[PDB]
Amino acid sequence: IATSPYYACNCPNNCKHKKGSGCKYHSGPSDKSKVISGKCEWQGGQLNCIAT
Repeated sequence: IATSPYYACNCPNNCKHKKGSGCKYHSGPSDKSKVISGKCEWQGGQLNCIAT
């Protein structure tokens, strides 16, 4: 599963994804975590994946 929402959408770490681009990320301990769908959105300068 994709890493944190911040890094997945972040440009310096992932410029592939831009605002409006779909994205996913796991939010839980160990493998027990589950991939959460979402969309990349700017938080005033940084790209973060916002799970809908």
